[PDB]
Amino acid sequence: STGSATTTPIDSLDDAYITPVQIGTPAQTLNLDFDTGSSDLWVFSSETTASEVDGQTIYTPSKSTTAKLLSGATWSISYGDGSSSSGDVYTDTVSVGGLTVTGQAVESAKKVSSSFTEDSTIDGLLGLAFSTLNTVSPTQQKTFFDNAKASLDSPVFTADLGYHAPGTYNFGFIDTTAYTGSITYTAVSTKQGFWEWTSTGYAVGSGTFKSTSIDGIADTGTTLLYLPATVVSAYWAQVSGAKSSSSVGGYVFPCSATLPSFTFGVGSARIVIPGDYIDFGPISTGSSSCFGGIQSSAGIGINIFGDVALKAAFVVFNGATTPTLGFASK
Ligand SMILES: NCCCCCCC(=O)O
Repeated sequence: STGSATTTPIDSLDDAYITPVQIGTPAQTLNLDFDTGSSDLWVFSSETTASEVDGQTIYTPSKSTTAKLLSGATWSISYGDGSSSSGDVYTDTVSVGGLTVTGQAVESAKKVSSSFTEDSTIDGLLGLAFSTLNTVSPTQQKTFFDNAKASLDSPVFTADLGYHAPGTYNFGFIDTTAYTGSITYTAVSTKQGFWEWTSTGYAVGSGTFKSTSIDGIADTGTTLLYLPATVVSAYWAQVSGAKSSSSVGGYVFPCSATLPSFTFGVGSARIVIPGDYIDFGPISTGSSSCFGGIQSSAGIGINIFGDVALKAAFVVFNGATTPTLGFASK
C-alpha cells in the first residue's frame, strides 16, 4: 500500500503545516500537524474542556462506529516550546492520503495548553518519531507509521514541505519526480527516539564550507533551524544590524536586510537554504525588526533541523530495520 497527502502552511510565514487526516467511520476529517519530533497522535475532541476549544474541528468518538475506548489508557505530553496536552485514548480507523490503519491509537485531548487553543488551524498532532517516545500509559502505543509499515510497499515516508506553498507527505514510496539529482542517505540514531543524524558542516552565503559534525534531529513539527551558538553567530554576523535580543527571544535583523543563504552538509552533499526562507517577518505588526529563522539551540539541549531546513529539501525517513535519513535538493 501507499498514501499521499498534501500538507499546507497554516499562515503566511510557514509557522507550521497541516495535513488532512480521516478518523473514524463515517470519516471525520481533522487537519493535523505531522510531527517527526514526537510520537503521539492526539486530537481536539468532544472531550476537550470547552473553554480550551476555539475554532478547531473536533473528533467525536461517539459518532464513529469503529471507535473503541482503550480502557485505562491515558496520555500527557509536553513539547519543547512549553506547550502541552493530555487526555484518554480510543482506537479507531485512521487514513492519510488513501493509506488506512485500523486499530490506531487516537489520543483524545481533555486538556490543551493556551498555544493550542489560540491556534484555530491545528486540530491535533500526528507523531512520526519513534514509538519509544509515545506517552500513552500503562501500555505504550505505536505511531501511525509504525502501524502502517508492514503494509507499505517500502517502509518509508517522505516530507516535501513547500516554501510559502503546499507540499506533500508520501507513505510507502519515493516519488522520483519530486527531487533533482540524487538522494544522499545518512545514518540515524534512535537512542533518544528521534530521527537523529549528524550533519557534516555548514556554509554562510557564498562563504567557504566549514567541515564540522553537527548532531541534530529532523523535526517537521519545529518551525525554525536551531544550531550551536557558534554557527548561528557566524550566520548573523553577515547581516548588518542583526543582533540577539533577550527581550524578543532570539536573533532579530533589520527588515530592510537581504539575508544570505545557509548551506548544511549531508555526507558529501550540500543542501542550500535560500536567504528568504530565513525571514520570519516583523516581530510585531508594523515593526521594522524582523525575526530570524536560524536561532541558537543553546539551552534546548539538542540541535533541531526544523521546517526552515527541511523545506529546502526532499527528505526520506527510511524506517527499515536500520533506519536512515535521505536528503535531496528539489
Ligand atoms: N516537535 C515539535 C513539537 C512542538 C509542536 C507544536 C505544534 C503546535 O503548536 O501545534
